[PDB]
Amino acid sequence: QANLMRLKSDLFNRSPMYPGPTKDDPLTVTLGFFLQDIVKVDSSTNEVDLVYYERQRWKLNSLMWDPNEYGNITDFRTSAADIWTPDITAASSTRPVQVLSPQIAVVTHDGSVMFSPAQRLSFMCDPTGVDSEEGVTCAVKFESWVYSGFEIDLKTDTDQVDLSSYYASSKYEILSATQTRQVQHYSCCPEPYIDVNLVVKFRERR
Amino acid sequence: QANLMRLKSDLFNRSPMYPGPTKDDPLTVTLGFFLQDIVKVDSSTNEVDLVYYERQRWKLNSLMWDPNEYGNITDFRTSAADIWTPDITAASSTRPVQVLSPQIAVVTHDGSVMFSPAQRLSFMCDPTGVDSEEGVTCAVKFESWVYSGFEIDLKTDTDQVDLSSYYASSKYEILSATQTRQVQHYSCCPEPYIDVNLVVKFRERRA
Amino acid sequence: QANLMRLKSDLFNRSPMYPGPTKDDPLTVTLGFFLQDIVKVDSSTNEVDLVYYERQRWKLNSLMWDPNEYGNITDFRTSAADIWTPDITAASSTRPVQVLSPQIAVVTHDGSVMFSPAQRLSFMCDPTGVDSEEGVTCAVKFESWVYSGFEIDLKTDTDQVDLSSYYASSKYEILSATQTRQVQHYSCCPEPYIDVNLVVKFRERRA
Amino acid sequence: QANLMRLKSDLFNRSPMYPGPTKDDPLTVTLGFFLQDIVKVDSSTNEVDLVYYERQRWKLNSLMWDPNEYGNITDFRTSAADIWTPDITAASSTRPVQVLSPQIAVVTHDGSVMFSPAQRLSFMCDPTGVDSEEGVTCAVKFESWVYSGFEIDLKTDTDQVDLSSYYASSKYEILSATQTRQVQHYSCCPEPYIDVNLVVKFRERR
Amino acid sequence: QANLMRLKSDLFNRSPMYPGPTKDDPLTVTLGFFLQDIVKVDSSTNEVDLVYYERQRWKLNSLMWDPNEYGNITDFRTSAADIWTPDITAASSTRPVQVLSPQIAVVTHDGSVMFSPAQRLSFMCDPTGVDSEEGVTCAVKFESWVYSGFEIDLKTDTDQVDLSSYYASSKYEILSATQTRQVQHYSCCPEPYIDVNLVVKFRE
Ligand SMILES: O=C1C[C@@H]2OCC=C3CN4CC[C@]56c7ccccc7N1[C@H]5[C@H]2[C@H]3C[C@H]46
Ligand SMILES: O=C1C[C@@H]2OCC=C3CN4CC[C@]56c7ccccc7N1[C@H]5[C@H]2[C@H]3C[C@H]46
Ligand SMILES: O=C1C[C@@H]2OCC=C3CN4CC[C@]56c7ccccc7N1[C@H]5[C@H]2[C@H]3C[C@H]46
Ligand SMILES: O=C1C[C@@H]2OCC=C3CN4CC[C@]56c7ccccc7N1[C@H]5[C@H]2[C@H]3C[C@H]46
Ligand SMILES: O=C1C[C@@H]2OCC=C3CN4CC[C@]56c7ccccc7N1[C@H]5[C@H]2[C@H]3C[C@H]46
Repeated sequence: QANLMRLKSDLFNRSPMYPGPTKDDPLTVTLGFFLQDIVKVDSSTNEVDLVYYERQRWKLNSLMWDPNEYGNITDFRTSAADIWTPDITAASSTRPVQVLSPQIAVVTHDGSVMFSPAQRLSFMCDPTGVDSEEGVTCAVKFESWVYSGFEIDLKTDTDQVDLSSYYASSKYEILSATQTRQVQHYSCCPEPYIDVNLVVKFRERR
Repeated sequence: QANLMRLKSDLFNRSPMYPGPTKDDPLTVTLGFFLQDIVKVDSSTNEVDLVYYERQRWKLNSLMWDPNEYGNITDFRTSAADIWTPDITAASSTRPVQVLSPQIAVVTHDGSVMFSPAQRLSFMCDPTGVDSEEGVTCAVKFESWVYSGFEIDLKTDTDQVDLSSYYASSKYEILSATQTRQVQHYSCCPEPYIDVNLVVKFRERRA
Repeated sequence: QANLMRLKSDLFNRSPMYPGPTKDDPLTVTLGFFLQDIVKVDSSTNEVDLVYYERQRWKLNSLMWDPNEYGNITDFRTSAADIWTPDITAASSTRPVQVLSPQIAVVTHDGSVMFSPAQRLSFMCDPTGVDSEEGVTCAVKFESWVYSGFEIDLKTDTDQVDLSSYYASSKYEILSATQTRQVQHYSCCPEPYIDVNLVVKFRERRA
Repeated sequence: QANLMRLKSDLFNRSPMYPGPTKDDPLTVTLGFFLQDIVKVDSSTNEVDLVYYERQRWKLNSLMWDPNEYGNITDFRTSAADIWTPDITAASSTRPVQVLSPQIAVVTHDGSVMFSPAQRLSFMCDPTGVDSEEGVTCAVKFESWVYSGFEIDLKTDTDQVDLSSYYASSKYEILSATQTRQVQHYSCCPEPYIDVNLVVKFRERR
Repeated sequence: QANLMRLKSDLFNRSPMYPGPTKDDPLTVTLGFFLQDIVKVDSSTNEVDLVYYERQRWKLNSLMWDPNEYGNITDFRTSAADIWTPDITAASSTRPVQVLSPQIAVVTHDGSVMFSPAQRLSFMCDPTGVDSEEGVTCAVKFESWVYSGFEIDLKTDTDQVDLSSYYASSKYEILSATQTRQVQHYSCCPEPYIDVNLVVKFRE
């Protein structure tokens, strides 16, 4: 109790808040998707609704501490409002993302943070061919909304999207699921933009 | 009035807030479901909507007091924001859980807390066979979202889900309702995770 | 301005907030429903949507003052967040209650408070027979969620639900509307629980 | 910049907030509706959805200033949170009113305020006869929720509801639109209550 | 870290907040739409749902700084609550606009700001003829809600609405997309009101 209370007090009340990465001190942030259900497909609109955990990991020095000065406490939990989180956003969404879990993060003595919100996303997807045997493929970039490759680097830990939480009797069956880092420049803008393309080939169960 | 005001002042204003369990001082939390209606079933999506109370009980020493120093007050009510509550969450939900009751808890002189939110949940469930006589069975884990078996232990008081509040003329009729503790490890993460699996066999009303 | 500003400052800034009733100083709270429309009926789910004002009245000594010390001010208005309100809740709801009015209360020099939120409620109700001439009857308890009969007593002023605000051309026509105090004990719990049962017999409009 | 900053500082930061009208210093508030679309009608429920601007004007002495002491500034804009606004409410609504515009007001040196929120309202209305040529008529009171005639007086500037913003190809066509002050007493309560009845006769487009 | 923290502290904590344009110091604000999907059409109501980024650019002197006094920092990111943003609003919407991106802006040493919210809008539109080959045309003004032409001037950078982000397999296909500045006066009232008319011809 009294240890962790002090630890938190030292980190949050007695700096000003971490104002997010610059070109000078860029930051690396690490995504991992965990598919759960393809809930719905709507062929009137080309909107598909998808449910998943999204594990985000990054590391900050303003969040380091020595376990020894604080009761051999290696890691704690905290409301994600108490800290800076990255602005990772689905570029092709059609409705604001619905949050399905608590907004709580896990900070570790080395300054690393893990934050794994559950979400229901509706995004742009032409689902015709979903009843066919070959299936249909759908994609959605996840990018920082305001930060370039110069300030935030995205990475996957792995190209495989973890289907271990995926619902056995979902109306739809996952053939392929890949999460792939990507760079682009755009004609608008000098800098490189990084994103993680989430790609899912799927079809109706039988 | 002036007694209870002091009691609350001593507990909340004059520590820092209880920052939740660690491996060192783990915490046991106790669930009991109280089914109420299976409101809807949707076979396009395999989404089922379910309504229930969820009684959570835990106990903290930072919440003990002596009735005698505080006007023989054995227990009080408080907004659930004034206190730490556990982060118990349906793992298979498809839409954010809707709260149907006040967010208010009951603290007792011995430091035990009871908090019993009403909720409407939509979760993943293939309902085909719900018109059959044998029915269809559906499940949903309830787990802490950030805390392992090392920090929070879940338990049921009983394997029977209390159907006493269940709606007589619900469109669906409950055949079986079980709430069962469970342990797993997952490949992501070193520690064990506890959960309470809620399992409900049900089917359309008839005679 | 400057009188009422002082009055409010004395009441809210210079006590603690009223920490709600105990067995020792129980509190009586008084409901009156004012039906407005039966908006919708859904026979797939047995959900009925109902719209109404709910007048709550209670009285507190921490809210007394002398009109003479404060500019002959007999009563003021305030956001319902500035004060304790009771946690009166529909026990059989299926979706979170939608608020239709401002959350504002009226406090009076004698310490009595009046608070009359408009609301749209969906609750459990089998509406089959609503097209028949005899109609169909529907009920829903309104209870405090965390407080027993020992801490909060509910009462109606009257068994008649006020239909004066009820919509002339509602899709449904009200045959009976009653608000009836009630006591129960349950096997779960030692104490008595009070509630106000709202009961409404109704059917489709004709010519 | 620097003038208006001072003006605002003097008005908002260095009084207490205006705690709203009493019998002693009542207040007059002035409504004007501007119909825009009758979006939908639902004959299962007798719910109609209507979209409009609602111009509210009132005047306060706590908001007067001399243009000369403040850079000849006659009027400014401000978030409607920075000031008291009246609690004008549709008495027969069936779902909470959806706000379609910014919450911003206009204050003038004489202490008058103008605030014109756009809104989508669902209210109680039997629409049968809406396909007929004669149409169907619908009403909704707009009242202060907690303030009587003794504390707040409502008035229209005009009995005509301004149809100039109304949508040409709305599914429904407006035959009559009137906004009419009204007094009632109600059996619960001693005082008079003022309201502005909005009445709209309308029918399906040819 | 500690540089940018100081920069922000000097700008926001140690002035009053920029209280927005007056006739005296008017402000020019620059819109550019980036269409993305026409998601839905509803011919019962004459409501169409449209998804897009909306790039807003303006410039303030209260936001200038010298890169040299602040660690050669040329530009930073900030929550759009920390700063004044313009109140640009769709005049014909039928439901409150849904926000699809973070509410975050980009401020630059010269005092210019860029803020590019993603949005899903439902607005008034008769879509009959959308299955025809000629298509159907729909429009919606975007205006400041409380500010006249005297206080805020809108401009497009270009009459072409950028369709580069538009979804290949959208249910609807864009024939024309134009963003056009506009003035209107009203007989009641002395001032001009500026708006940017967004106009989109499209079909199945
Ligand atoms: O339309 C664009 C093009 C480009 O798309 C790739 C992703 C990017 C990340 N964010 C999301 C919004 C965006 C932006 C800002 C200002 C105008 C248009 C605009 N976008 C994207 C842009 C980059 C940068 C930025
Ligand atoms: O990969 C998973 C699945 C697994 O689900 C069982 C319960 C758990 C408790 N929380 C919920 C989120 C979760 C987690 C953390 C980081 C990445 C993925 C992820 N999840 C669950 C996981 C455990 C651990 C943790
Ligand atoms: O299952 C019930 C029904 C019973 O209803 C009478 C009123 C009561 C007051 N509160 C509201 C929630 C409730 C409660 C707590 C824990 C498990 C079940 C449960 N409820 C109600 C109950 C009592 C006690 C308590
Ligand atoms: O009894 C009622 C109905 C009536 O509705 C029309 C307008 C009014 C303005 N406010 C809204 C709440 C109300 C009120 C206060 C206390 C008990 C009942 C009650 N209501 C409305 C009433 C008036 C007065 C007051
Ligand atoms: O009815 C109108 C139309 C007119 O539209 C051009 C742009 C304007 C900007 N804002 C948006 C709301 C509006 C307004 C306020 C109060 C009553 C009517 C009204 N509107 C618009 C008006 C102007 C001014 C103002």
